[PDB]
Amino acid sequence: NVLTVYSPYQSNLIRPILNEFEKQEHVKIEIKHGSTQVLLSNLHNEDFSERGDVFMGGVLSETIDHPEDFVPYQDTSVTQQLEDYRSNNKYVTSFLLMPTVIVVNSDLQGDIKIRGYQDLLQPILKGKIAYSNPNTTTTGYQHMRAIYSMHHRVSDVHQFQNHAMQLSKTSKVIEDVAKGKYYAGLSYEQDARTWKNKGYPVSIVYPIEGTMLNVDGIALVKNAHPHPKRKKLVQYLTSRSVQQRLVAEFDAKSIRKDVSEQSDQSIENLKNIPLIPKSKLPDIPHHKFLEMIQ
Ligand SMILES: O=P(O)(O)OC[C@H]1O[C@H](O)[C@H](O)[C@@H](O)[C@@H]1O
Repeated sequence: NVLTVYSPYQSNLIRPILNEFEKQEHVKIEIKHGSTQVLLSNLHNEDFSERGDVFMGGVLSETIDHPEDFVPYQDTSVTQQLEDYRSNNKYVTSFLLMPTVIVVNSDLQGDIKIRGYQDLLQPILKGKIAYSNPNTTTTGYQHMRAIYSMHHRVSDVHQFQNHAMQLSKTSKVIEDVAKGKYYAGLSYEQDARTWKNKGYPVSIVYPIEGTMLNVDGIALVKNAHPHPKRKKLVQYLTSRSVQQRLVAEFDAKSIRKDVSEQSDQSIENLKNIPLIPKSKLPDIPHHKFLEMIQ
């Protein structure tokens, strides 16, 4: 009866729409939360008969190390998706566009200028910047790729890491920045928005050197007795009306062509974000990049 979803998303983003799916389709949805790679690693070791049914969130098209744990499937509505961000991974349907961001505490900042990654290296900020474990999280990994992409120099990654404090959990970064434990941190757009809209002194910075754009994905998990409504769930999550609801309520960035663009207040439209072009981000497997920067 229960349909289990694995997701690194925070509850506030996905619990409501999953409740509306419960209300429309009369299925109970339980969420298993965790860091992207921790979820994938525990799923891999999870017994085949106990597994959940859907994985949503994270850059799945690029960081699924065990494709045998998933079913080859893409929703038909990929036809309606933005041309540049369709999954090239037969196990993954693109779901949302998630800019990675720098978050700055605007009560501690004072006159310190923070426009991007280079500014984080100012001596006054040493040891007062936070990021999440690149080995276990989408957000930390994507930021390390963004720093490497500037000049394709591992030394740039190491220089940042020697300047900053690594935390286990991506959401601890925004929490501790918002609460004044750190001057700034490496986060992602929706997590930063959540805390700014709760009134915390948080500024959202799209790094001028190049902002990584995560293409979040959805995948069907290989298990013994798949819940027969899981393909309806993927359809629901990638549908126009549901994507439009996520844009309207959260300033999400829809994967679909036929859905509004909304970037209220300090959130930026993609056209005003300096995105790292794909040409600066070549093919290098997840595990090889982590080995490169170790
Ligand atoms: O804890 P994480 O592995 O960093 O995942 C938390 C979030 O961060 C990433 O940047 C992805 O864009 C999101 O889809 C994901 O839900």
